[PDB]
Amino acid sequence: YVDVGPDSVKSACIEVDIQQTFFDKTWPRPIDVSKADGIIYPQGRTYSNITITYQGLFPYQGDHGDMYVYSAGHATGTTPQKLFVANYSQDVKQFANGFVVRIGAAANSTGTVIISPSTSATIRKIYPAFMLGSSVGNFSDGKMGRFFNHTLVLLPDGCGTLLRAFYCILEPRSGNHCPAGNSYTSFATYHTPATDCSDGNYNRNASLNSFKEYFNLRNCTFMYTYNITEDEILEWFGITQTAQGVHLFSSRYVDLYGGNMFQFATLPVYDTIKYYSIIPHSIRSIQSDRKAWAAFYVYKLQPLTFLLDFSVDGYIRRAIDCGFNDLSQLHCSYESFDVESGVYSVSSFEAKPSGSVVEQAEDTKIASQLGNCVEYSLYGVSGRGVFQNCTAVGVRQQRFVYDAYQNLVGYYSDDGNYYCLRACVSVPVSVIYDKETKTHATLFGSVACEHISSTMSQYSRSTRSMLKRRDSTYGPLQTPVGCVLGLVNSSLFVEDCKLPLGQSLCALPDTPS
Amino acid sequence: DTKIASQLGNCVEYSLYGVSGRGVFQNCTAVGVRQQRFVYDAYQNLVG
Ligand SMILES: *[C@@H]1O[C@H](CO)[C@@H](O[C@@H]2O[C@H](CO)[C@@H](O)[C@H](O)[C@H]2NC(C)=O)[C@H](O)[C@H]1NC(C)=O
Ligand SMILES: *[C@@H]1O[C@H](CO)[C@@H](O[C@@H]2O[C@H](CO)[C@@H](O)[C@H](O)[C@H]2NC(C)=O)[C@H](O)[C@H]1NC(C)=O
Ligand SMILES: *[C@@H]1O[C@H](CO)[C@@H](O[C@@H]2O[C@H](CO)[C@@H](O)[C@H](O)[C@H]2NC(C)=O)[C@H](O)[C@H]1NC(C)=O
Ligand SMILES: *[C@@H]1O[C@H](CO)[C@@H](O)[C@H](O)[C@H]1NC(C)=O
Ligand SMILES: *[C@@H]1O[C@H](CO)[C@@H](O)[C@H](O)[C@H]1NC(C)=O
Ligand SMILES: *[C@@H]1O[C@H](CO)[C@@H](O)[C@H](O)[C@H]1NC(C)=O
Ligand SMILES: *[C@@H]1O[C@H](CO)[C@@H](O)[C@H](O)[C@H]1NC(C)=O
Ligand SMILES: *[C@@H]1O[C@H](CO)[C@@H](O)[C@H](O)[C@H]1NC(C)=O
Ligand SMILES: *[C@@H]1O[C@H](CO)[C@@H](O)[C@H](O)[C@H]1NC(C)=O
Ligand SMILES: *[C@@H]1O[C@H](CO)[C@@H](O)[C@H](O)[C@H]1NC(C)=O
Repeated sequence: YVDVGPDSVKSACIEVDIQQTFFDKTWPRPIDVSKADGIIYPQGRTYSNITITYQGLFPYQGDHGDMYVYSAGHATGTTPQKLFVANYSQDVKQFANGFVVRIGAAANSTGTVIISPSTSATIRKIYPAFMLGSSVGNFSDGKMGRFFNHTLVLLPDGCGTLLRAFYCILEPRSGNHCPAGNSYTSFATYHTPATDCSDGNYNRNASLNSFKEYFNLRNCTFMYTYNITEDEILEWFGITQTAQGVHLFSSRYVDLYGGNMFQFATLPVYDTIKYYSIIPHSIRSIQSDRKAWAAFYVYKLQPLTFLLDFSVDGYIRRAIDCGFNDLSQLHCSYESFDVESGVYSVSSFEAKPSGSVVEQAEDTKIASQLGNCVEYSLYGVSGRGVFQNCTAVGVRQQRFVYDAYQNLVGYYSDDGNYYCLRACVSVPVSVIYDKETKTHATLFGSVACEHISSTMSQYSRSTRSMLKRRDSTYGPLQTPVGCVLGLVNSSLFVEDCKLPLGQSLCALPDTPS
Repeated sequence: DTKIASQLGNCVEYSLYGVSGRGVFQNCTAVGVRQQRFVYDAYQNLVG
C-alpha cells in the first residue's frame, strides 16, 4: 500500500462545536452562460471562430448553486480555543454525473468574520476540501455521513500551493471527541497559521495531519499531489466520472483568465461514486489575527445541449442553454446568436397529469373523477384523458367505443353511465421576436386567457422569466387571435408592423432604437 | 521510424497519435486552443 507516513499521535481530538446558524447567508451566484460560466471545454479537440452546437455534461443556466463558507474557529486573547464550525459534514448528497465549483469569486472585496461578524474583515480565496464514495451510513453516535470501504479524499495542505488526492480506508479513533468515542460531535479539519505556512517553509503536511487526528489512514491504495501557486483570481474546478475513472478539471492550468475548464488530471479509481460531501474546515488562528474567507459555490452537471461560441483563439466565450427558455430553443434551431425578427413557433405546453381513475371489477376512492386530465386504467386498457358525462351510443356491453382511427372515444362504466373521452388538450405557443430592440413577447394561440396564469402547472420548458421582467406587473390580454403576454392595448393604427399576428392584429415594436 | 517527422509536401498519408488520413500540410499561423492538438471545422474535418 501507499507510504502514508506516521500514524496520529495525540489521542484526543480538538472539540468541534456546531455553530451552523451563524453561517446562514444568501449570496446566490446564478450561472451566466453568456459569459461561458462553468463550461467544460470539449475533450481532444479545438475549433476556429465558428459557432457549433455541442452536447455534454453542463450546469443549468438558471441554477443559483449551493453555497458554503469556511471560517476561523474559536480563539480568545492571544491563543486558540475550540472549533466553532458549520454543520456541513452532515450534508450528504447523491452524486449525479459530477459537479463543478466556483472558487474565490468574492476576492478583492470585504465581508465578515461570520462567527464574530461585527469585525467586518476583508476576504480572501480559500480552497475547498471534499469526500466522495460508494456508500454512507451512521457513525456509532448516529451521526450522518460515515463513508464505508474506500473513499476519495481531496484536501489542500496549509496554504493553497499544495493539493493532495487519496483513495483510502478511513479508520475511527477511540479518543475524546473522536468517531469511536461516545463524546464525538462532528468531524472537521483545521489549519493553524500561527505556526503553519512560514514564508521560507510552508507546512506541506498541515491539513493532512489535522485530518489524521480524526481518522487514522489505513490501506491506502492511491495518493497523488499537485502544484499550485498563489493567485487571488477567481477559478473554476470540477469532477466527472466515466468508465475510464474519475476526471479532474480546472481552469488554472490552461485558461487562467478566460475561466474555461480543461482536463487537468485523471484518477485510476473505477468504483462508482454514489455519494458526495464537503469536508468542513477551519482556521485555528489567534483572535486578533482573524481573516474572513471568500464564499465557495457548487453547481450540478446534466447532459444538456448548448450552442458554443468559439473565439478565434479557441476559447469558449459565449454559450446558450437550449432548454432554458422558449427563446433559447429558437436560437439553437437556427444555430446562431442573432435570429432575424419574426413570429416563431416554439414547443407547446403538454397537458399536466391528474390523479388516476380506475375501473376493474373482479383501491378507493378513484372509481370516478370528472375531471381534467387523469391517467386511467379500464379493464387493462390504459391511457390519459378527460372524461365527460354524455349521451348513450351503441352498442352497450361492448364497453369501449372507438373512432375510425382507433382512438378510444368513450366508455360504459359499471355505474350505468356513458362517459366520453377527449384525451387531453394542449396550449400551442409562439413568440414574437424583435431583433432590432432585442425584445420579445408571446402568444398562446386560440387557448383564451381564462386558462392562462402567471405560472404554469403543465409544463413545457423550465422558465419564461424574461417575459416576466415586464409581465409580473400585467394581466394577460385577450385578442381575436388569442391570449398574449406583454402586448399592451395601444389601439394604434399602422400600415405594417413587420410582425403581424394575423387578422387585423399587429405587434408593434417599442419605438425604434 | 525516421526520417518521416515532417515533409512539406503535397498529399502524403499520415498518422498523428492514432489519428490518420491523407493530406497536404502547410506551415501557416497558429490558432487556439493550444495543447488540444487537433483543430477541426464544423463538419469535423481535420483543419490543422
Ligand atoms: C471569423 O468570424 C468573423 C466574424 O465574427 C469574420 O469576420 C468578418 O470578415 C468579413 C471579411 O470579408 C467582414 O466583412 C466582416 O465584417 C467580419 N465580421 C465581423 C468583423 O464581425 C471572419 O471572416 C472569420 N474568420 C474565420 C477564419 O473564420
Ligand atoms: C512542486 O513544488 C515543489 C515545491 O513546493 C517542488 O519540490 C521541491 O523542489 C526543491 C527544489 O530545490 C527541493 O529542494 C525540494 O526538496 C522539493 N520538495 C519535494 C517534496 O520533493 C517540486 O519540484 C514541484 N513539482 C512537482 C511535480 O512536485
Ligand atoms: C484581486 O487581485 C487579483 C490578483 O490575482 C486581480 O486579478 C487580475 O485580473 C485581471 C483580469 O484581466 C488580470 O489581467 C490581472 O493580471 C490580474 N492580476 C494579477 C494576476 O496580479 C484583481 O485585480 C482582483 N480581483 C479579482 C476578482 O481577481
Ligand atoms: C445541517 O444544516 C443544514 C442547514 O441547511 C440542514 O438542512 C441539515 O439538515 C443539517 N444536518 C443535520 C441536522 O444532520
Ligand atoms: C442510519 O441509521 C438510521 C436509523 O437511525 C437508518 O434509518 C438510516 O437508513 C441509516 N443510514 C443509512 C445511510 O442507511
Ligand atoms: C464495503 O463494501 C462491501 C462490498 O460488498 C459492502 O458489502 C459493505 O456493506 C461495505 N461496508 C462495510 C462496512 O463493509
Ligand atoms: C486492508 O484492510 C483490512 C481491513 O479490513 C486489514 O485487516 C488488512 O490488513 C489490509 N490489508 C493490506 C494487505 O493492505
Ligand atoms: C349524466 O350523469 C348523471 C349522474 O351524474 C345522470 O343523472 C344523467 O342521466 C346523465 N346524463 C345523461 C345520461 O344524459
Ligand atoms: C383595447 O382598446 C379598445 C379601444 O376601443 C377597446 O375597445 C378594447 O375593449 C380594449 N381591450 C381589449 C381587450 O381589446
Ligand atoms: C514556418 O516554419 C518556420 C520553420 O520551418 C518557422 O521559423 C516560422 O516561424 C513558421 N512560420 C510561421 C509560424 O508563420
